Amino acid sequence: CSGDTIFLFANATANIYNWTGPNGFVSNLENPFIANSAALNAGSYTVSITDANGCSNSGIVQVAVDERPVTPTITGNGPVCEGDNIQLNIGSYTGTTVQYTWSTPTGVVTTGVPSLNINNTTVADSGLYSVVVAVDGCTSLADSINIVVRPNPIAPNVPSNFSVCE
Amino acid sequence: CSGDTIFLFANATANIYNWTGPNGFVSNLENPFIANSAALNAGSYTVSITDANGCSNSGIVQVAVDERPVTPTITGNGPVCEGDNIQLNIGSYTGTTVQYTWSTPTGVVTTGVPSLNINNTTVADSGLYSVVVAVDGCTSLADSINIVVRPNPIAPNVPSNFSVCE
Repeated sequence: CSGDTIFLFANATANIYNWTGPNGFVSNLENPFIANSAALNAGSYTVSITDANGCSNSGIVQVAVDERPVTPTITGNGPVCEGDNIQLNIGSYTGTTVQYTWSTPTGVVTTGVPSLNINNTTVADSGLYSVVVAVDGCTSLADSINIVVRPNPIAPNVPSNFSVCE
Repeated sequence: CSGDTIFLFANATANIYNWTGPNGFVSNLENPFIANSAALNAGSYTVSITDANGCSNSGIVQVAVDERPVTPTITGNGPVCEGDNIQLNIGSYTGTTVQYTWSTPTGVVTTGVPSLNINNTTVADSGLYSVVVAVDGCTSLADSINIVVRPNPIAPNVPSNFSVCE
């Protein structure tokens, strides 16, 4: 996935190695690597091997660079009451397959929708929530939000039943 | 990291040096350099050496240029009271690994989240806050914000217990 280091392997011995790739990549190493990988290095890499007797052969490796989704920002609905509902929102992600994985104070849930909805909120839902988004195999760094849900106040004291005279 | 000077090294003697690189980079120096480095100079650089007897050899160095995150702007929540909470926000950064390092009047804290939250604020929290963001090894220049937190007022004088006649 993009940003990490591409490790290429010849999977063969040689006295001399010659690699050629998409952006003028050149190497004479066995199993060389490319730092800070980005999409412009995706493509066909050629391995050319020369042996001890001066004879040679070759082969091709197709190297993909997967796109890394950007960390989402969780948008909440502010502090809530026990008698309330919690909604968290994420900006949409696209791809062949998108999974939103959420960690909540009560467990882990998943969805195909960039949102989370807790109805009939309770104080047990107080705590940190976080979301990590996986798009076609690349996992974003998760975001975290603090959701505060407090209990409903107790009915106030009112003077007990009484009577007055006209 | 981008914007600084690339220093290349041949790590070998020669009578004649010949360097070739990604954007038509050409040099005849031992250990040449590229000023104001930017991503379009990342790539494979070739070193070609000719010795005293007229014979030659070569080698390849893979040069990365890391992306420099932009200095964040710290957004605060305005002046606060002792009986209050401080929240600072940063725009999100992405990468393989992102660390937000914060300096506060009471010490240094870190997080993986572009935010800072001080609950139960006290006057000891008055002062400058600053944040530096490190993304995959490149460190941004830090921003600084002045957060002002003042003590709660003292209960006012009210006349002492007294009595009046109907």
